[PDB]
Amino acid sequence: LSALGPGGLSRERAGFEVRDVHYTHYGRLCPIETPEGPNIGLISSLSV
DNA sequence: CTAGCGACTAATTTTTCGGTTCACGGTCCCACAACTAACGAC
Repeated sequence: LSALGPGGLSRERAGFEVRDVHYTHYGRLCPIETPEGPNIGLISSLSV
């Protein structure tokens, strides 16, 4: 699940808040599997 | 010291593509321009 692309955010425009883990990610977005770098938090993985 | 002896080259034609013409219902920071409320002078 990518937050980037047409109609989405940009790496330069991406603040810290969108990259963190929300309490609503529980069971929907994995709080572990994210890229380690400039794309952290902006690219997430679906939960099982 | 000398002589006898063992088929290629030039001229003319023809054809496809391009040119031309006609032309109605994100963030943070540093400057710059307004700009206005208050302050002072005639």
